[PDB]
Amino acid sequence: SPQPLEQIKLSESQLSGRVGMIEMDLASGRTLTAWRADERFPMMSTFKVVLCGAVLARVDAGDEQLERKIHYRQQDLVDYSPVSEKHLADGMTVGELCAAAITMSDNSAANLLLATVGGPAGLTAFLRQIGDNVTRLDRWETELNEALPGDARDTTTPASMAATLRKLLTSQRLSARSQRQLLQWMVDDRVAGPLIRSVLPAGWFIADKTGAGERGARGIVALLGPNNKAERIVVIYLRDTPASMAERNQQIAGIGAALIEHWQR
Ligand SMILES: OC[C@H]1O[C@H](O[C@H]2[C@H](O)[C@@H](O)[C@H](OCCCCCCC3CCCCC3)O[C@@H]2CO)[C@H](O)[C@@H](O)[C@@H]1O
Repeated sequence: SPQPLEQIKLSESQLSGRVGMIEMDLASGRTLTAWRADERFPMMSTFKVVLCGAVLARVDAGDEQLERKIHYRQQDLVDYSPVSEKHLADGMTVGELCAAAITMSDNSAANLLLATVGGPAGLTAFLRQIGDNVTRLDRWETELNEALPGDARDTTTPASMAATLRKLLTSQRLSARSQRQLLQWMVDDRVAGPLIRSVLPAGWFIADKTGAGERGARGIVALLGPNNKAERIVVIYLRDTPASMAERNQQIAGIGAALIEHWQR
């Protein structure tokens, strides 16, 4: 594979779309690679990580409990609820909803949680509270994935997302237990985690949340690193490309490959 920056460019050329990327040291926030880092990209399902960060903040504040059981109705369910559709009779705890939203990308679980934090406006306010003045959530699942051209709704920038993730996971804004919890949810992703591990060389750590949207929108926020350590935050977003899912997956994997082969920068 070629150098990270050149692979990224090659992906735009082959996809005919915009790629947004950031590679950042998790512990210090040192930025190694930045491409269209300040350009807007739809967050898609990657927003669920920030959503649960806000939930944990409420738990830390004593205004929420991961144990609190939420009961909902079939009428509250939206497209794709693999976990939540199974507990119409017994409900799910707030903690279970975050696990389902992050590890299975359950959409109803995400909406249920979104309500508890004040809807899209409330999560956006939370973002502003932690110093992210760029990221914004405006809609609920699954409308937030529309990815209309030039539409600023439900977007983030690679730079903003990486900084926010690092804040949630390491800045001690969240309690130690909460930071560890958010990390474990990403470690437990069942949607892309196993697949990624199946292609990662031995010794490489992976934690993540992926997303997909209209007009080729695709994305991943992840922790990656050799020697089995979450050394770096890697955020990659794609938009406005007519390419198949398979090819968009391949291009992202290719950027990952360039990182792996040229890790020491
Ligand atoms: O010298 C480095 C390595 O080169 C290969 O590893 C290959 C691997 O066989 C392939 O499957 C992967 O593509 C997959 C890359 C990861 C896909 C997900 C990437 C994500 C994860 C984090 C966010 C960014 C994107 O590339 C690497 C690097 O060439 C060898 O197989 C391995 O023995 C050797 O250690």
